[PDB]
Amino acid sequence: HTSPLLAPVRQIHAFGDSYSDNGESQRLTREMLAKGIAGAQALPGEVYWQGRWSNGPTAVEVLARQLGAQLADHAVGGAKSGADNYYGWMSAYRHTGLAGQVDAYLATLDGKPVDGQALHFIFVSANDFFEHEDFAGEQPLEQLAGSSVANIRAAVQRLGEAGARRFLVVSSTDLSVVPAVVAGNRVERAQRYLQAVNASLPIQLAALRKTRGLELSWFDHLTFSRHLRRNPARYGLVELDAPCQPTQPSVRPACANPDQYYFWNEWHPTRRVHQLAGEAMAARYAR
Repeated sequence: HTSPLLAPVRQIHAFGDSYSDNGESQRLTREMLAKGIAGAQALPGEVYWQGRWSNGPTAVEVLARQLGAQLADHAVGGAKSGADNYYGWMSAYRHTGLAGQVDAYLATLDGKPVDGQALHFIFVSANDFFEHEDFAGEQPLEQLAGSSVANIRAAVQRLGEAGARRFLVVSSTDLSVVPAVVAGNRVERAQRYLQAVNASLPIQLAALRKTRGLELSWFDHLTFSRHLRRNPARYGLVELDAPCQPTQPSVRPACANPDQYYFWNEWHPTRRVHQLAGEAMAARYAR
């Protein structure tokens, strides 16, 4: 039996990575390129929609539309759960991980209080795994998951400390079906990492939610994706594995039917999947 819906949302503050970014990686990398920052690249690149790492709006953008909320989207493509980004060259200019996004949000309030009615949306951790795998990180995966969880819990604690009361935290996505992970033969490692984060994080958030009198919703993206991918025709999906828009090793022409694809590129879902995700995330809240 379902419980009562949560109260309406009129403002979202979103923190996260490429699964939420609505233009910040693009703005920031243009700034970095203008400044001559070593190793900078234009992100996300040419084969993307309006600076999103997809062919359309991210899930949190759809969530805000569903709930009738304004969105302040602080997410940066590549963001890790801690201070920095998958893109290490960014750290000389700005700390764009979740912790850095929280710092910049709290430092730009301009003498106003945190809005205790705003929903603080957190969606991060994938880059902790991708960085570890791509650059031979030292930690065993279980320790890496522990650090991801700690970092996320610390972000909620810091936002709560400053006055935030309402949160929606998204689980790890199903990294084990990401095309880049399949191509890297890293399915089992992704499974182990995502299971560890998803078992521990909601336990930690429920303790903090009770301690600090927060409203904190947990969104299980893994259950969500598993349901989509077991019953794709129900949702009008045909292709679950191939990217619509290949980019590795090089850019190739896009599929003609992107709304029938799960993945846009080798990491990121299509606008169609983002739409279903945002609708699913809106399900706990009254309009």
